[PDB]
Amino acid sequence: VDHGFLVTRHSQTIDDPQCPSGTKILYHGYSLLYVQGNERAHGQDLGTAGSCLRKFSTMPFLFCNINNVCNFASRNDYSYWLSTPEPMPMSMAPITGENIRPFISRCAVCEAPAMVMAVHSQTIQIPPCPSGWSSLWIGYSFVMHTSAGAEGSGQALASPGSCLEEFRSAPFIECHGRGTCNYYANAYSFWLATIERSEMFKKPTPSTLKAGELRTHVSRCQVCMRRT
Amino acid sequence: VDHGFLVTRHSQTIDDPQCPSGTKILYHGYSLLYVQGNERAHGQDLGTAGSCLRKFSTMPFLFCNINNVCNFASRNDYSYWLSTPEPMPMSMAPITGENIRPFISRCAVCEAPAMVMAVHSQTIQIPPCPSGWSSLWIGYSFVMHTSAGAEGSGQALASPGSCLEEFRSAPFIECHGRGTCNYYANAYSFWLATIERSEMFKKPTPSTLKAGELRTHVSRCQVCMRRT
Amino acid sequence: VDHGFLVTRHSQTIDDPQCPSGTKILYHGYSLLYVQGNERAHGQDLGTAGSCLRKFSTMPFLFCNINNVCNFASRNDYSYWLSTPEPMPMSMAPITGENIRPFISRCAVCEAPAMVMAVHSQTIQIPPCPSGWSSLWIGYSFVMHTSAGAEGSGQALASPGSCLEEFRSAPFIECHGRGTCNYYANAYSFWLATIERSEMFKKPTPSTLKAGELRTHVSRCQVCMRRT
Amino acid sequence: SVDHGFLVTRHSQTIDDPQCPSGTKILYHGYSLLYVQGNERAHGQDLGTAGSCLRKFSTMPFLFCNINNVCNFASRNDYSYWLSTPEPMPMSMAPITGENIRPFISRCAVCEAPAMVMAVHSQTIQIPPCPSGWSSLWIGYSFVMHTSAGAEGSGQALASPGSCLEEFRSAPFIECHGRGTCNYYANAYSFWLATIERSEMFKKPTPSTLKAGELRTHVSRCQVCMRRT
Amino acid sequence: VDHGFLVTRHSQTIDDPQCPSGTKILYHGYSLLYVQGNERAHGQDLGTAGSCLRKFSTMPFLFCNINNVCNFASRNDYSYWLSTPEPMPMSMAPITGENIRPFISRCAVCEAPAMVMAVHSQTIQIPPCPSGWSSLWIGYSFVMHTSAGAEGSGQALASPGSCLEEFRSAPFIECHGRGTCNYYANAYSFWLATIERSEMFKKPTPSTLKAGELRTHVSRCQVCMRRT
Amino acid sequence: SVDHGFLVTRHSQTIDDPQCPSGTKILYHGYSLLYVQGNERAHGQDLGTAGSCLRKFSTMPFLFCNINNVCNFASRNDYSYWLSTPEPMPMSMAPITGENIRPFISRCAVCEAPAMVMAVHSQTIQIPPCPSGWSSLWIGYSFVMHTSAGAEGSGQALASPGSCLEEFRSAPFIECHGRGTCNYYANAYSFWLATIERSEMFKKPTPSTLKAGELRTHVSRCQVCMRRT
Ligand SMILES: [Cl-]
Ligand SMILES: [Cl-]
Ligand SMILES: [Cl-]
Ligand SMILES: [Cl-]
Ligand SMILES: [Cl-]
Ligand SMILES: [Cl-]
Ligand SMILES: [Cl-]
Ligand SMILES: [Cl-]
Ligand SMILES: [Cl-]
Ligand SMILES: [Cl-]
Ligand SMILES: [Cl-]
Ligand SMILES: [Cl-]
Repeated sequence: VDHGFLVTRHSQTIDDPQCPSGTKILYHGYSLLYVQGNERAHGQDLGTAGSCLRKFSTMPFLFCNINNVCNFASRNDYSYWLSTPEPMPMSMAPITGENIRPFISRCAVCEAPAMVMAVHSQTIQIPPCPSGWSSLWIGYSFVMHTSAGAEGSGQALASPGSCLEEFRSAPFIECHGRGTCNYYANAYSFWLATIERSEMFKKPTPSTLKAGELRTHVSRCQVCMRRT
Repeated sequence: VDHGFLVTRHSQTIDDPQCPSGTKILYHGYSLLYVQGNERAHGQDLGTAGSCLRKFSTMPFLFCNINNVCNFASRNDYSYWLSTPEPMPMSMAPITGENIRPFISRCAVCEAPAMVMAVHSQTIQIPPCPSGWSSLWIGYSFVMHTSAGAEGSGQALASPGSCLEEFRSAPFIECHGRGTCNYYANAYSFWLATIERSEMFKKPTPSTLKAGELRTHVSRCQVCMRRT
Repeated sequence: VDHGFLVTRHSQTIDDPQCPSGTKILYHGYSLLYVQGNERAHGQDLGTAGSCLRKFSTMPFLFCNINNVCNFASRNDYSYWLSTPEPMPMSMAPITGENIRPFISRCAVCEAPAMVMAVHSQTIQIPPCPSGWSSLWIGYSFVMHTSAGAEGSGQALASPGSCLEEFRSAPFIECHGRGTCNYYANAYSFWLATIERSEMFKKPTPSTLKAGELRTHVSRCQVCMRRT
Repeated sequence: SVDHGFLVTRHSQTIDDPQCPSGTKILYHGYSLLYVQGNERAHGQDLGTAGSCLRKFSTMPFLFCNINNVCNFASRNDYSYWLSTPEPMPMSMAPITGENIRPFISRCAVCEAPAMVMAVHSQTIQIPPCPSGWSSLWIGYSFVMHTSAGAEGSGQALASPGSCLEEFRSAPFIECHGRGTCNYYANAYSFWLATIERSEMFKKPTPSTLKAGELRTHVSRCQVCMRRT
Repeated sequence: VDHGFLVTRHSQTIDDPQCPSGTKILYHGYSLLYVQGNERAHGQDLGTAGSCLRKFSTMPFLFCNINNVCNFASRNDYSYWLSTPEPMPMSMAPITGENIRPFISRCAVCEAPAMVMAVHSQTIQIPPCPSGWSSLWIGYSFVMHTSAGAEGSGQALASPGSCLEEFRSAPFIECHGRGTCNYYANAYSFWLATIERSEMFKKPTPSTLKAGELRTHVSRCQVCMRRT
Repeated sequence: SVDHGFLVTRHSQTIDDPQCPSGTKILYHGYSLLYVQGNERAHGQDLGTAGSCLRKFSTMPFLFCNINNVCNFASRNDYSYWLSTPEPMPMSMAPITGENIRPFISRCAVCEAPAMVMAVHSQTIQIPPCPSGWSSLWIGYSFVMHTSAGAEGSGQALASPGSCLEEFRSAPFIECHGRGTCNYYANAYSFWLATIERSEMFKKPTPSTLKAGELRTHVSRCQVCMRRT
């Protein structure tokens, strides 16, 4: 008996990701991370179908007031999408129109025969799946993010959405109602850090890491599914 | 075998909603959207039992400090509830006492034999349920809301709570610890917008819509349950 | 057939909690409530495995910027953990190193045969589980919390995380990247309040409560699992 | 008598330049800037000071720069806010652009004064008298703060002429964007000092909801005054 | 020639403060610190006449919307006033009506012959006035404050408002539109700290201070006027 | 002539003391404080006022007290922000501590003036002339606001000398912490008044992204002026 358990997967590229072994495709879409309306951020759990929308837009929502008037793309609102490895233009100027497409991640919504969860090692080692559970994928421990106005959202640490397959310092792009997208200097990604068991309660040693050593302090994860 | 999957439904009226096809009643209540304490908003997923409380109050919570003192209805805190089609009084003054009753939406918490999800078309078209899933209800794509201090919360786009059966410009009412409720000019509802496939990457065309044309730009949704 | 449903339980003590009736242990850990990075709070549902981390740290995360530079414990960021009955030191000075250990709650992540939920009475009386659901535990209705910058997070009222077995005016402690933990005067806990059925729509009667009468206005809850 | 260079700014709340009040002299005119909002953070100008009077209007009067030595102008989602005129919203209620913005923007004068200038507030429907030895520049209504997008905003110093607006307006300011649009939005709030009777100071305030024809019954009055020399 | 320079003084008691030597009285009032409307704080400079209102109220302002409707004391807004040495009631419950009077500070707005400024020692010693400037009063260096929502305001360090004559850990009280006032556990005062010249560019030594030793780390100030 | 005690503060944006402008005399020197952030809320000092000039630097120049009569100094996660020098970030990009912080911190002078001091802004690349009867103190770039941690920050009064920085810097301030560290962070933004053409005031602004070598092509100029006596 298939009960309709769900798992969402994000390619972090322009390609449709395959559903992991033992699961089946329902539909593909574009990777929505969060929206920002009237300055207030609201995010989707990356492990859930709500992060996977059939249609992209820089402005995928509208707002309505108590006077029964609705406004679409008519203020200063934002959308944020998981992004591909596509580099910023040399100009560093905002991206518009069809030029936006190579920057947006794709996703799969998959039906699973059992419950799906994430486990985190908090080390450079891959955490094993709990006894009785098999592996769907391995990745990096993704916890939260901020951009405009230091607003943002985050992930549930037991959800597959907290286990991104590709580590990226800049895993999302910012888009506006006016039709532009860009990366901005205030965009932060937050990842679970590595911790040695002996050192749990001791003062953390501050570290600043550069390209080539970023993942030396990033926790690893595995997305697992109950064997039936 | 029943595993205890749940779905919550909101009437957006004074009457109890009926449980959708193939599900059974657990209990009814009043439709809690969010609370705001010490200026900070915290919302409930409208698809979960947490948005359905047995008892209403303008102040359904209290707060406690590190000095072991608790305070109930003794500051400037808020509660927010899904509302009915009841219009504002002519006076536009705050509503009190038994006069609040006609304004508050009812809900049903129902047990389901399988997982329940929402899908969104992002068009005026009704999106079909995935193959193998049956229809529970059809509605309008509800994403987030803001009120006092531009604080608020939103819905999980995979949850039944992101699919409201009646579109309303003003779908919720603001209540206070002091016992008053009202609609305020800064109350905003946010809904997923309609997008044309060929125009996904193009600049959104701004639109200001009035009564009669509001739903011409509102995404449709369907709530679905795996057939067993 | 075991589908891999999950329930997380928090001892609110230095000891591992036992898995509730009819469930089995997956792993134990420390009780993570929320994190705060670049001043923005992000919480974990206390009913989910995300609130149960194998390894403690005052700084369990790092951040990365668009210039491919990551920083660990190198700004002014926070972590928050459910706490034990351990009193503040007489000095009221921040706690460091091994002295932190007696303050941090433990958790168990447990595999269940069926779905788990919480129900709330909104009275001093115990709410019964729905028919066909078995009792896992009884507690107090925990909704929301705030600390530094009045930032915080909250619980899903349908989740076991909204049902804490021991009432505490101060149920959580604040930790910092610099390695210190403490209770601060601005730490607030929010709980569901008691409501009389006949008085639902009436003006709430304000009340200030001291030690000995704190629980007289705190809603009770029960955590329930579908009988299979 | 030495002129030390005391300043007072006046706002017409119309498309026409205001005149400098009696006993003061014009320095320059401009447009009435209320506040700006960059990276979601509001920062306001005291309406009594020359900082609220800019020579050139724009929907985007500022740019931002980052630690990587890159600056961006009108290239995100930032705002500017200006005191507005009696011009009504178009019936479409759609954002205003280009030259259609001009009728909505208030004008200002920066004036040199021979002495210090202050505002006083009655907290009644009556005009408060100037202090002994001070003469009147203008009368108006007690303006304290305002909010718009994200409930961000700013306010006035109650001793400043900026807290004393000559025309009462439920909606005294308009919102503009980097993209070139301006509009009134349903979340735009103006805050004014209320009328308080001396007998009711330490009594529970009586809640009141007021409509057109009735609004100013609860709005505090003010006078802007200048020391006689 | 008297040019009309102003200085405002706060008694921090129920008594009218006297205008300092060389100055003359214009009027007296009650000490307004800040207001909070639609959750946004806006403060008055304590050295200026704007912090001295003729009439007290728990709600000294109203708000108006774009529909030409104004609301007075009809939501959840705040006012904050400098307070007296009057202790919190034993009950710790909100204070109403005439009972508020013993808690509210008084002020004087005074005309001065010349400019007035504050200087700060950043030591426990009184800083001398600049040469050519004479003393108005001495005090403690007051910088900022926070209360509900961790909103607040602060003082200009060149203003007499940054130099409070009486040190208080809780120098202000919180009032509400509903007519209640109280001290709350999240109310913070911030003061300039004592810094020794040779320790300026060293790691600050953390310190937690109790009653009897609070002022050992509080910077002193003097308010001065140019001799003419 | 009677000296009434008008004040003007100047910031070197270097480790050298700035000189008081001609016509003014020194009161004292110090370090350039921009703003503080306590319990996550920012509060700034007007850079034109003596409040922005503290005798003694510290990474933590304040403490906080609670209603239980307990005060805490450098015992949470609070911040201070200071105007900075041309000193580059170290190659490691790691937090700076101890005496190594000194090369990064700007110095300031508090000066007594015989008359009122103001700023004017051109909103072009040209220097705006002082008003009639006002003499020049310095020229600079129009600085309006700034943000850092939590997108909190503060700004300048556009009539104040604080809105007129003598040296343009994309990163004009550094962030320090109660724990004793300072650094530049990727989210630190500076906001400057932009150049506006008179013919383009009401038109849609043209978006621009500028790199090193062209940053100042869109930054407004200013002059700080003093009334002649
Ligand atoms: Cl928009
Ligand atoms: Cl940027
Ligand atoms: Cl309340
Ligand atoms: Cl309203
Ligand atoms: Cl840190
Ligand atoms: Cl504290
Ligand atoms: Cl912009
Ligand atoms: Cl609107
Ligand atoms: Cl109110
Ligand atoms: Cl409290
Ligand atoms: Cl600190
Ligand atoms: Cl950084």
